[PDB]
Amino acid sequence: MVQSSVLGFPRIGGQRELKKITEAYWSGKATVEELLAKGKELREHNWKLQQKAGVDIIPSNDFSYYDQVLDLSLLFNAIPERYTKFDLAPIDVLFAMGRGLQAAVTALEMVKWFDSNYHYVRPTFSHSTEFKLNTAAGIKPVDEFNEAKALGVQTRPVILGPVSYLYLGKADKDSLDLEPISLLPKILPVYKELLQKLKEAGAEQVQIDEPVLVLDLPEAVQSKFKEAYDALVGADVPELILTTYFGDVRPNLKAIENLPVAGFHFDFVRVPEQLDEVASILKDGQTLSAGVVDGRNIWKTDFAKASAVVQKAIEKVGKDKVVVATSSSLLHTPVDLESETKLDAVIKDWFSFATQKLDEVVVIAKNVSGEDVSKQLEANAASIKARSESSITNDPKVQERLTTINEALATRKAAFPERLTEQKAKYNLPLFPTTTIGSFPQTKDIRINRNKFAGQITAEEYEAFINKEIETVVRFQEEIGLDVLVHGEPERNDMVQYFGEQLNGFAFTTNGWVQSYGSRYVRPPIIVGDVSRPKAMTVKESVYAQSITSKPMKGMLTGPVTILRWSFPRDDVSGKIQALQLGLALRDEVNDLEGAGITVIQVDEPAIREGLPLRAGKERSDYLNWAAQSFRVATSGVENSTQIHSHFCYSDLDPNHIKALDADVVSIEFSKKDPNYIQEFSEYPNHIGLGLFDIHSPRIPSKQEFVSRIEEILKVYPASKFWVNPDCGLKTRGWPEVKESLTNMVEAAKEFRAK
Ligand code: MET
Ligand SMILES: [Zn+2]
Repeated sequence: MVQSSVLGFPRIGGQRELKKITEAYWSGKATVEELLAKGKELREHNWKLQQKAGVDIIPSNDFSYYDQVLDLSLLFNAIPERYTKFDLAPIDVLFAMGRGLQAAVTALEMVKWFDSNYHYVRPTFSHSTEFKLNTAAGIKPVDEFNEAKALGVQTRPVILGPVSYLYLGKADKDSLDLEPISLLPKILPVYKELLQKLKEAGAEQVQIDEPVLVLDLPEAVQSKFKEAYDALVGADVPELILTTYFGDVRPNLKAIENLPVAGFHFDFVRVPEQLDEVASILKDGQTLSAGVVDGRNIWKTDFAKASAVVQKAIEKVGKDKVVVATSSSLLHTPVDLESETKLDAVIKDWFSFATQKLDEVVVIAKNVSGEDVSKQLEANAASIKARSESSITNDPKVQERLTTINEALATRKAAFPERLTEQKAKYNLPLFPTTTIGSFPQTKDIRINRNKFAGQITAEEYEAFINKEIETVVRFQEEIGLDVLVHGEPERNDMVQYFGEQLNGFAFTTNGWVQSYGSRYVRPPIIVGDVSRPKAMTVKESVYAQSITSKPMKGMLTGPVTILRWSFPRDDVSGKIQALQLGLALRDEVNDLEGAGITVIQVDEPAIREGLPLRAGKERSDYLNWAAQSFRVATSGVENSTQIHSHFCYSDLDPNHIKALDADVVSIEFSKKDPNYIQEFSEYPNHIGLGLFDIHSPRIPSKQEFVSRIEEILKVYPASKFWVNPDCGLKTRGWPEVKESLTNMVEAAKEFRAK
């Protein structure tokens, strides 16, 4: 009998109860006792759901009030001094590290979890760090194991392992020379103690996550697995199941071929082809947990194919040594498809969210065990086939159009220098031209009226209000003398869904929420089939903004890679194909914008780095090519005098890739730290605006501040190539904050314009 296994369950709650309670606590409306009661109710509900579905191996310690990695830092005392000097109880030290503490001290760094859409709080270490078990704070993994046990639910605790935990951390400000992994001998005793305590509580297995094995690791890091696991394994601890996800472990196979662990988990959804080689290092007795139900997307699993993978594993190691698992934690998928009331039922048939993936791992397990689940198999096969044959999935018009992609469709009519000559004649922009990135402070009035349009006012009262906001922002920008204006984006809720809703090939949920960080959740669009654009998406509001000013107005688009990476993608065609269809769809929008008089156009690609393949090699370089190419397919059709802008949230984004876009103008976050980067673009003729000030702050920089910053840039970068702008948009800043800061930026550029 083959077991089923789930690596973690999302904890936000089917109605977002976790968000409600944590925010009500942070605001001082709910007591800490209320908060902890609601956590217990969620964990119980989630454990019963998995038990009820028949899952054999059910996780604990996967729950968190903010972030699981941060919960480990509390547990092991990786807690910087600054957070400890306030009388704060453990849970509020937690929240302080997580989100900062204001009283009449900044949060720890937020980082993407691999190429997922989740962020974790970076483990931060100093020379002074003393690892030890922090027990007056309760021992969360023990407490939560014990809680499930009193429910009648035996669970498998999940903890991030010692190499991954250190390796993903970073040295604190006061210890810039410290190599986190050099702390391994100090943290291993604390892991051991924790594993002893879990065994004593009755845990017989622990899932110990070492996802850094899917990354490119130095040799001196790969050797630490033997060291760490030799020290942890023994008769006084539970059996350990070393768990990897999101990629390929084979280049690191030498590091784990001789570990004393009880078993391994691999992700055969992202990398099925690694099966033969990873199965070959299993020793006699070790188990193999085959990750075959996707923890990061929402498609109903193909039971035939998934069962074949499991069956290849069984054939290599034996049926008693194989487990059917989710590929990763279901943290990355929404809680429950049954909450969806709007979706067309034919589409819904193609989906499974977290709750449904529970039933899927059970059916697959039973199937390879030899139970008769014929009816589930046939129902599953019929769903798979309905999707594969649907007209939604396959649009011939879109397929034809893909056949037209080439270098020439992705190249501007003439090269930058000739384009510059025509753009200078057309706009006559001054030296140190000033502009912004797009969004302005979101007037409570407008966001009220948004909520009101959603019947209490009709479309035109909606138009008129959107339009007055635009006017306000435009007039504002004229007043302070900015050179290239924006419209403020008041009509836009979300930079991805705003486009997705206007594109063929997308579906949307009402409740398909996934945790992004702390209590902040996203509801991604779903790409269900071939993407195309039936009609103008942005033209109306850009035309209006350009009609009320003689300054040039930027149109504003979200790029193709970002739409792809912030949506749930199709799992039946590649990322590249999706991004190219989206590039072609945006190409039609660019055409319409340009035809209507909108001849300065910005494309925003904040998720470009997020999709970077986790290892170096062919896949990574292919990605960078197709990512730049889909941007070029969107933007390359325009006239030479049309000025194309590209905006990037990442600093220290790959200069080669920036160059590969051949945008007329590039804006980048740079208000943070090292000058060699600016030097990277000095022979590159196209223009660049190194973002001068942190948007995420609220503090007004002086004029002289702005000035000293340029002269650092100009000692590396030519003034003829240089734009002046903020780091990103100002959606989240305050109006008086914004008015003084922009006025200041402009007057600085004007003084440089004069001098
Ligand atoms: C996060 S990049 C998106 C930029 C967008 N145009 C803004 O200014 O809000
Ligand atoms: Zn940005």
